[PDB]
Amino acid sequence: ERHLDDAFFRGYKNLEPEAKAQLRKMLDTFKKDF
Amino acid sequence: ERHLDDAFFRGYKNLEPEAKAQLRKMLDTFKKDF
Repeated sequence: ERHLDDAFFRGYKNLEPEAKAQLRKMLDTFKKDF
Repeated sequence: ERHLDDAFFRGYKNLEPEAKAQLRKMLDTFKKDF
């Protein structure tokens, strides 16, 4: 769990800004699906 | 930049595990698109 999550965050921070923005948009889609 | 990213990580950690897995899959899709 924690190691998968911390590696994910490091990978996310290595993405181009436009790709990071798309991951943030996906997160919002999950949050707003209720 | 940093504040958007840190808030994103906190939001990601609050998702259900199955949703977190989908965000990790999206990250891999960006990484493998070269």
